[PDB]
Amino acid sequence: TAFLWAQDRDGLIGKDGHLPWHLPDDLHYFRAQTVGKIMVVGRRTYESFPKRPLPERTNVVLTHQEDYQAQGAVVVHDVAAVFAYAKQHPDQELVIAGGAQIFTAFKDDVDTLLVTRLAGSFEGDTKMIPLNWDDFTKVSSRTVEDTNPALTHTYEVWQKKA
Ligand SMILES: NC(=O)C1=CN([C@@H]2O[C@H](COP(=O)(O)OP(=O)(O)OC[C@H]3O[C@@H](n4cnc5c(N)ncnc54)[C@H](OP(=O)(O)O)[C@@H]3O)[C@@H](O)[C@H]2O)C=CC1
Repeated sequence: TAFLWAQDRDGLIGKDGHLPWHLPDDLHYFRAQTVGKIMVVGRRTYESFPKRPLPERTNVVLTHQEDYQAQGAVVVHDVAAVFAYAKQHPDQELVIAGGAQIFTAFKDDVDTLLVTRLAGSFEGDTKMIPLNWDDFTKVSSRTVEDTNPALTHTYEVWQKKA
Protein backbone atom coordinates (compact mmCIF):
# COMPACT_ATOMS: atom_id res chain seq x y z
CA THR A 1 0.00 0.00 0.00
CA ALA A 2 1.11 3.56 -0.73
CA PHE A 3 0.09 6.92 0.73
CA LEU A 4 -0.01 10.01 -1.48
CA TRP A 5 -0.14 13.47 0.00
CA ALA A 6 0.95 17.03 -0.68
CA GLN A 7 1.92 19.83 1.66
CA ASP A 8 3.09 23.45 1.37
CA ARG A 9 6.73 24.32 2.03
CA ASP A 10 5.74 26.63 4.89
CA GLY A 11 3.75 23.78 6.41
CA LEU A 12 0.16 23.94 5.14
CA ILE A 13 -2.06 21.25 3.64
CA GLY A 14 -5.36 23.06 3.27
CA LYS A 15 -8.16 25.04 4.87
CA ASP A 16 -11.94 24.96 5.30
CA GLY A 17 -11.81 21.41 3.96
CA HIS A 18 -10.62 22.74 0.60
CA LEU A 19 -7.43 23.32 -1.37
CA PRO A 20 -6.46 27.05 -1.34
CA TRP A 21 -4.03 26.44 -4.20
CA HIS A 22 -4.96 25.00 -7.58
CA LEU A 23 -2.43 22.69 -9.26
CA PRO A 24 -4.34 20.66 -11.89
CA ASP A 25 -0.92 19.64 -13.18
CA ASP A 26 0.05 17.61 -10.12
CA LEU A 27 -3.57 16.50 -9.68
CA HIS A 28 -3.68 14.91 -13.14
CA TYR A 29 -0.62 12.89 -12.23
CA PHE A 30 -2.27 11.68 -9.03
CA ARG A 31 -5.48 10.76 -10.83
CA ALA A 32 -3.51 8.84 -13.48
CA GLN A 33 -1.52 7.03 -10.80
CA THR A 34 -4.67 5.80 -9.04
CA VAL A 35 -5.97 4.33 -12.31
CA GLY A 36 -6.35 0.56 -12.16
CA LYS A 37 -5.90 0.60 -8.38
CA ILE A 38 -8.09 0.69 -5.26
CA MET A 39 -7.93 3.90 -3.23
CA VAL A 40 -9.64 5.08 -0.04
CA VAL A 41 -10.56 8.70 0.65
CA GLY A 42 -11.95 10.12 3.89
CA ARG A 43 -15.37 11.76 3.83
CA ARG A 44 -14.08 15.17 4.88
CA THR A 45 -11.58 14.89 2.04
CA TYR A 46 -14.31 13.95 -0.44
CA GLU A 47 -15.80 17.38 0.28
CA SER A 48 -12.61 18.92 -1.16
CA PHE A 49 -12.69 16.79 -4.34
CA PRO A 50 -12.43 19.56 -6.99
CA LYS A 51 -12.98 17.09 -9.83
CA ARG A 52 -15.76 14.77 -8.71
CA PRO A 53 -17.08 12.29 -9.22
CA LEU A 54 -14.40 9.88 -10.39
CA PRO A 55 -15.97 7.37 -12.84
CA GLU A 56 -14.18 4.25 -14.08
CA ARG A 57 -12.26 3.93 -10.79
CA THR A 58 -12.34 1.76 -7.68
CA ASN A 59 -12.81 4.50 -5.09
CA VAL A 60 -14.07 3.87 -1.56
CA VAL A 61 -15.73 6.47 0.66
CA LEU A 62 -14.73 6.28 4.32
CA THR A 63 -17.39 7.16 6.90
CA HIS A 64 -17.96 6.77 10.63
CA GLN A 65 -21.22 4.86 10.16
CA GLU A 66 -21.55 1.75 7.98
CA ASP A 67 -25.26 2.43 7.61
CA TYR A 68 -24.57 5.82 6.06
CA GLN A 69 -24.74 5.66 2.26
CA ALA A 70 -22.13 7.26 -0.02
CA GLN A 71 -22.20 7.75 -3.78
CA GLY A 72 -19.31 6.99 -6.08
CA ALA A 73 -17.37 5.16 -3.39
CA VAL A 74 -17.95 2.20 -1.05
CA VAL A 75 -18.77 3.09 2.58
CA VAL A 76 -16.61 1.30 5.17
CA HIS A 77 -16.44 2.21 8.87
CA ASP A 78 -13.77 -0.35 9.85
CA VAL A 79 -10.23 0.94 9.50
CA ALA A 80 -8.77 -2.49 10.25
CA ALA A 81 -10.96 -4.18 7.64
CA VAL A 82 -9.60 -1.94 4.87
CA PHE A 83 -6.06 -2.89 5.80
CA ALA A 84 -6.88 -6.60 5.80
CA TYR A 85 -8.59 -6.30 2.44
CA ALA A 86 -5.46 -4.81 0.86
CA LYS A 87 -3.39 -7.53 2.48
CA GLN A 88 -5.62 -10.15 0.89
CA HIS A 89 -4.98 -8.66 -2.55
CA PRO A 90 -1.22 -7.94 -2.57
CA ASP A 91 -1.32 -7.70 -6.36
CA GLN A 92 -3.66 -4.74 -6.14
CA GLU A 93 -2.02 -1.42 -5.26
CA LEU A 94 -3.55 0.77 -2.54
CA VAL A 95 -3.48 4.58 -2.72
CA ILE A 96 -4.89 6.90 -0.02
CA ALA A 97 -6.03 10.43 -0.83
CA GLY A 98 -6.68 11.54 2.72
CA GLY A 99 -8.07 12.34 5.03
CA ALA A 100 -5.42 13.59 7.46
CA GLN A 101 -6.99 11.67 10.34
CA ILE A 102 -6.73 8.53 8.22
CA PHE A 103 -3.11 9.39 7.41
CA THR A 104 -2.24 9.86 11.10
CA ALA A 105 -3.86 6.57 12.16
CA PHE A 106 -1.95 4.68 9.46
CA LYS A 107 1.12 6.98 9.67
CA ASP A 108 2.91 4.65 12.09
CA ASP A 109 2.76 1.70 9.68
CA VAL A 110 3.02 2.68 6.00
CA ASP A 111 4.87 0.60 3.38
CA THR A 112 5.11 3.43 0.82
CA LEU A 113 5.17 7.17 1.49
CA LEU A 114 4.62 9.82 -1.19
CA VAL A 115 5.62 13.43 -0.46
CA THR A 116 4.94 16.50 -2.61
CA ARG A 117 6.63 19.84 -1.95
CA LEU A 118 5.34 23.19 -3.18
CA ALA A 119 7.69 26.09 -3.87
CA GLY A 120 4.95 28.56 -3.01
CA SER A 121 3.10 28.95 0.29
CA PHE A 122 -0.52 29.39 1.35
CA GLU A 123 -2.19 30.53 4.58
CA GLY A 124 -4.58 28.23 6.43
CA ASP A 125 -5.84 26.85 9.76
CA THR A 126 -4.39 23.37 9.12
CA LYS A 127 -0.72 22.53 9.67
CA MET A 128 1.09 19.31 8.76
CA ILE A 129 2.45 17.16 11.59
CA PRO A 130 6.19 16.43 12.16
CA LEU A 131 7.86 13.86 9.91
CA ASN A 132 10.17 11.22 11.38
CA TRP A 133 13.22 10.99 9.11
CA ASP A 134 14.40 7.83 10.86
CA ASP A 135 11.04 6.08 10.31
CA PHE A 136 11.19 6.49 6.52
CA THR A 137 13.81 7.23 3.85
CA LYS A 138 13.64 8.60 0.29
CA VAL A 139 14.24 5.91 -2.31
CA SER A 140 14.68 8.58 -4.96
CA SER A 141 14.01 12.25 -5.69
CA ARG A 142 12.74 14.19 -8.71
CA THR A 143 12.97 17.88 -9.57
CA VAL A 144 10.43 19.77 -11.66
CA GLU A 145 10.99 23.31 -12.91
CA ASP A 146 8.07 25.62 -13.71
CA THR A 147 8.12 29.17 -15.07
CA ASN A 148 6.37 30.52 -11.98
CA PRO A 149 8.33 30.05 -8.71
CA ALA A 150 5.18 28.87 -6.98
CA LEU A 151 4.54 26.38 -9.78
CA THR A 152 7.96 24.76 -9.40
CA HIS A 153 7.97 21.78 -7.05
CA THR A 154 10.06 18.79 -6.04
CA TYR A 155 8.69 15.24 -6.07
CA GLU A 156 10.21 12.54 -3.85
CA VAL A 157 9.30 8.95 -2.99
CA TRP A 158 9.95 7.41 0.44
CA GLN A 159 9.94 3.78 1.52
CA LYS A 160 10.26 2.02 4.87
CA LYS A 161 13.82 1.00 5.74
CA ALA A 162 14.89 -1.69 8.19
N1 LIG B 1 -1.67 16.91 3.53
C1 LIG B 1 -2.56 16.25 2.75
O1 LIG B 1 -2.34 15.87 1.52
C2 LIG B 1 -3.91 15.83 3.01
C3 LIG B 1 -4.69 16.86 3.04
N2 LIG B 1 -5.99 16.86 3.25
C4 LIG B 1 -6.92 17.98 3.39
O2 LIG B 1 -7.69 17.78 4.56
C5 LIG B 1 -9.08 17.56 4.21
C6 LIG B 1 -9.64 16.45 5.07
O3 LIG B 1 -9.16 16.55 6.43
P1 LIG B 1 -10.15 16.93 7.62
O4 LIG B 1 -11.13 17.95 7.20
O5 LIG B 1 -9.40 17.17 8.87
O6 LIG B 1 -10.92 15.48 7.74
P2 LIG B 1 -10.63 13.96 7.16
O7 LIG B 1 -10.79 13.99 5.69
O8 LIG B 1 -9.33 13.50 7.68
O9 LIG B 1 -11.84 13.22 7.87
C7 LIG B 1 -11.94 11.79 7.85
C8 LIG B 1 -13.40 11.36 7.84
O10 LIG B 1 -13.47 9.94 7.54
C9 LIG B 1 -14.37 9.31 8.42
N3 LIG B 1 -13.60 8.50 9.36
C10 LIG B 1 -12.57 8.91 10.17
N4 LIG B 1 -12.08 7.97 10.93
C11 LIG B 1 -12.85 6.85 10.60
C12 LIG B 1 -12.92 5.56 11.15
N5 LIG B 1 -12.08 5.11 12.10
N6 LIG B 1 -13.87 4.72 10.68
C13 LIG B 1 -14.71 5.17 9.74
N7 LIG B 1 -14.75 6.37 9.15
C14 LIG B 1 -13.78 7.17 9.63
C15 LIG B 1 -15.18 10.42 9.09
O11 LIG B 1 -16.34 10.74 8.35
P3 LIG B 1 -17.80 11.31 8.92
O12 LIG B 1 -17.39 11.69 10.35
O13 LIG B 1 -17.88 12.62 8.04
O14 LIG B 1 -18.75 10.25 8.36
C16 LIG B 1 -14.15 11.55 9.15
O15 LIG B 1 -14.79 12.83 9.20
C17 LIG B 1 -9.09 17.31 2.71
O16 LIG B 1 -10.31 17.80 2.14
C18 LIG B 1 -7.90 18.14 2.23
O17 LIG B 1 -8.23 19.51 1.99
C19 LIG B 1 -6.74 15.53 3.49
C20 LIG B 1 -5.93 14.41 3.47
C21 LIG B 1 -4.52 14.48 3.24
